[PDB]
This record gives sequence, structure tokens and C-alpha cells, in this order.
Amino acid sequence: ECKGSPLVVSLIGALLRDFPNRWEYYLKQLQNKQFKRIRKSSSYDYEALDEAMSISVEMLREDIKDYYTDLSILQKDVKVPTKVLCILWDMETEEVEDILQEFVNKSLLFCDRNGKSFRYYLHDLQVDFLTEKNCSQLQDLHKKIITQFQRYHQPHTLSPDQEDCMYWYNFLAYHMASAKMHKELCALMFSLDWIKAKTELVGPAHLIHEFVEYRHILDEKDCAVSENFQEFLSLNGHLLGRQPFPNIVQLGLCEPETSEVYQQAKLQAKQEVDNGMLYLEWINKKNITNLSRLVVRPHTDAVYHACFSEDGQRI
Amino acid sequence: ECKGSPLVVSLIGALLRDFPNRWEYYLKQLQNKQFKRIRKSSSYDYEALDEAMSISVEMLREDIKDYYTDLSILQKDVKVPTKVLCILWDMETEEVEDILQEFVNKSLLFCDRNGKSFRYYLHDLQVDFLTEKNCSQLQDLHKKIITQFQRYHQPHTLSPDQEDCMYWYNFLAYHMASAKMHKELCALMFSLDWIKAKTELVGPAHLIHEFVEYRHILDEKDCAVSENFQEFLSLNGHLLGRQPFPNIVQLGLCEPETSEVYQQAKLQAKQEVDNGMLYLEWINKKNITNLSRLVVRPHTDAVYHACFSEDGQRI
Repeated sequence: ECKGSPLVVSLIGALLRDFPNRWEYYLKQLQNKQFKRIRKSSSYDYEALDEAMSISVEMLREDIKDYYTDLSILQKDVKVPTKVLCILWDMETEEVEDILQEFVNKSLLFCDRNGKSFRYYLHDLQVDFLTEKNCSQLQDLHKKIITQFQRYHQPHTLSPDQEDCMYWYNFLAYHMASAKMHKELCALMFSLDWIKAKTELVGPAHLIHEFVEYRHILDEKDCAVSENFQEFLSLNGHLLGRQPFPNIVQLGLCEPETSEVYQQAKLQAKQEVDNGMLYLEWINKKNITNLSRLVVRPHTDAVYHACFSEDGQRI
Repeated sequence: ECKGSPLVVSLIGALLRDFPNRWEYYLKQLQNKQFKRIRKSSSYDYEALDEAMSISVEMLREDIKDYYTDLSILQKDVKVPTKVLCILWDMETEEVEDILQEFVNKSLLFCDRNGKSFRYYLHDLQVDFLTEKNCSQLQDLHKKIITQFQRYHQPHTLSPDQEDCMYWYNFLAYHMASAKMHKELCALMFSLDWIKAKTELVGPAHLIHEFVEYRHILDEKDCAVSENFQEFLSLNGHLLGRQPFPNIVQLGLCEPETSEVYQQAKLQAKQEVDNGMLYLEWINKKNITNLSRLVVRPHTDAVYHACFSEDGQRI
């Protein structure tokens, strides 16, 4: 938790000198992520680590000051391509970099000179302070970024070449969740074609991870839809990644029951059918296949051994 | 672009230390001609080059201060004969020089002791600052100078001996354009006799250059008139300059169609005819001559070789 801010270590450390017994307490306290709990009088000039950050924020000229807060939304550990910052700001790129350069000097946002591209990012402490001091706004802004992206690229209108897009796959999903807009979340994550492109360069793991987050966000009834989709994924992992991304629209019409995943497939098939494509219907599914919960291909080359983590968290 | 103001070079140079990647950007930026974009904190006492000039302008006594702005209109690279400044000012010559002498001391307008004549002129940076700080006025003033010239010499009333006149050929054409007065522009540039005098000491190239500028300024329909005139020029270059400036009024009645150039010629011819001059009409033009787009005589002495610029811009 300390993340090497020796100020936190001395701050925890002294704090412990008084109460050797309450050892776990502060552990869970930093697990809490609030630094208001930790305080010590010290040679250092501030009660606490939260105390230091507040002093840094004030100096910025009023025009700059508002912008930092937008900067609040960004993940603890994402080096975002400059563009997305351009989009949220809606301000031209040559200009946008320079304000950020001023920040980096303020040492409030670390630089990343990777090639022409720049990824700026924060310390875990810097991020935590932000939520500590900007939390009420953040839910509100979470809806601001999305609308701006809507004023530009649509998710289907997204492209492989654009630098920002992967952030957009990987995390756009993320913003809508904070937004708390579930219908919009349906407008994005549900879209099977979005799944197609995401599985094209992302792979079929990120979507599953998103789905677990997804389940709380929307509705229990949909959760079943998510359950149907996860069931649709079980068949995806084994051969889906290879390359010849077999026309899923055709391999999809294999699920049972109906749910929302199957309903989508039949209609798509009907649409395909009049045009052509010679899809063959399958009539025995309910009579066949005892489905496995999951399948993995780690290697194009034959497997020789595998082992569980002792924790069981990984293999 | 820098023009050797080491302040600009250091200013660009430091500016680049931070962002080695955005190299072209500032190139086009200075191509823009605005210096508000370039800024660096520096040992030097000003954010930017625009910043320095503003400091110089303020000192001048209020009576002088208004005058400088008039000085704004002058080309980046023209050494104007003092007189034209007298005309715009409408203030007597012995007096006019001295205020300018005070400027030269203010180092805001370089001196030119060429003979009795004086041509004052500016640095490219000095000129750029002016438009940067006086642009709204400039369109307005552009109409002020012309009216004053009207209170004095008419373009036909212009003479070869007068010192100012060549500036008047070369650039009077220029002022009317800013003026945005197109009917007045017709009152000047169209006048064939004005073309005659201009081609008498200027040569037949400046007018062509003016015409390209001319086309945007007026009307598309006239543009055709300009197209007809340029076509009338195609025949001008080859033999027109020599000396015996053959009575154009007679050699003019050769164009085809009609346009505005031919219409002028027939009437002129009719006017000449009653008096005399024994002009011979030509009845076969539409039946004869496949006109070349352009003709050049560079030398009275036989040509031996010629070559295109690799860029193709010149020969």
C-alpha cells in the first residue's frame, strides 16, 4: 500500500510506535484507501500524506485548475494515449500536450517518452488522493467523457489504426459503468459486433473480466443474458482465437433455451439467409452435447504439463 | 522565418527542447505569422517576441502614437519614397521627415540614406507585429490612403518624373485590394491607358502578377474579362516591350469573341476613325491563328539555350 512514499512508511511506522497491538487495523485502513485516518506529528511539516497533496494542488492558475479534476477519472495504472485527453477536453492536440507538460513539471503527472506517443500516468497515492478529494464529481464526469466520444467516433465507427482505440476497448467499457447508465451500457457491451472487434485484437479474456463487473451494474434479469453469453463464450475459447474467425453468426446458432443471445442469432441468420450464405440449420442441440464450463488453448504447440496455483487463483 | 532575431531562435530552440517530436508544427506556426503560439520562460525578460514589441510601442508621445499605425500598412519589403508618407499624412515634407527620424531612433523603422532620397522600411518581424496588433484598423485605413491620393494626383494625372509614382504603379494597385472596393479597382486597374503607362516603365510582368491577385478581389464574371485581358497579353510579351510601342489601339482589334477587352477596342477605334489615323479593319480573325498561351523575349540577342527549374517554378 505504501508504494514507497517514505512519508507513508514513517507515517505508519511512528503511528505504530504508540500502538503495537493495533497492527492489522492500519492494514485494512490503507486497504480502505483513505488517508484521513493516518496522522502523526513529525519533523515533516504535515499531519498526513493527504495533507501534502492538498498543498500542491492549490498553486495552479484557475484556468488550469479545473482541468486537473477531469484528470481524476484516469485509472491508477493506465498510460493513456494523449488523444483521449484531447477528446475529453475537446481542445486541439498541439495545445493539449503543453498543459500536461506544465503538470509534469508540477510533478503531478509522470511523463512517458515512448516514441512519438506519450502516455501520462500517476502514482497510486496520487490517484487515491484524487478520489479522496474529487469523488462526488467523478460519477458526474464519468458521463461527460462518453458524450464527447459520442460527438466523435461511434463504437462501430472505431478503427484499428487509431492510437486511442485500444484504451477505448479496454476501458471505454469502464467509463459507462461509473456513468451508471445501464441502457447505454446495453448500447455498447451487448453489441455482438463490438465483441467481434474486441476479440479480434484484445482476445476473449478481457470481455469475460468486464462481464463480471457488468453483472452488478445492470439488472439481475439481464444477468441471465450475461449467463447465456458466458455460456456462448465457453465454446469461444478453444478454437475462436486461431485466425479463420469462423463466421460466428453461423456457429452461434448452437446454444439452447433461447435467452437474449440465441434470440439475436436467429434473426441475424434470417437476415443473412435471404441474401445467401447457405447457412445450415441444426435440429438436434437439445438432444446433444454435455457442455464443459470452460476451454483454454494456451499453445498452438502440444501441451506437456499444467498445474494449479496453491491458492487456486491461477494455472 | 526567424529572420535572425536570435530571440526567436532561442525562443523556438528552447521550445523544441521539450517536444522534439512536434518539429513541423512550429514551422507551420511561423508560416501562420502569429507569435502568440511561441512562448518560453527564459533568462530574457519576456514570454515572447510579440511581448518585446509591445513594450517598445508604448513610449511614444500620444501625438506620435497614432501615426505609427498608419505606418502599419507598408509592405514587408518596400523602401517607400518619403512623399507617399507625406500624402497619407497630408503633412508638409520638412516636418514629416523629422517624426520619422524620431522613429528611426526609436529603432522602429530603419533608415535608408540613398542619395537625397530616403526609403524607410521594416524588419519582417516588425511588420508581422503590426498586423498582429493593428489588423482591424488596416482594412479600414487601406481606404484612407486612396482617398488622399484622389485629393491629389489622379492615376492618369500621374507623371514619370515624380519620385513617388513607381510605388504608386507598383503598389497603388495593392491598396485598393485591401480597401475591398472593387468598383474603384475597376476604376484603376482596368484602365487600358494605365496599363500603357505601367507597361512603359514597369514592363508587362507586374500587371500579370497583379491580375492573379485581381481575380479573387472582384467578380467571377469579370474574371472572364481578366481572362480576355490575359489573352490580350499573350500577344503583348513578344514584341510589345521593344520601343516603337505600336499603337496598341490598332493592334488590339485582333482578339476574338468580344468580352470586355474587345468591346473597349472597337469603340476606341471608332473614336480614332472620324479624326483620322487610317486604321485598317481585319475581317478573318475567327478563321485564323491558333494562339499560343504565352510568348517571351528575354534578349534582343539570339537565344542559345534555356532550361526549366527542377521545381518547374522558373526558367
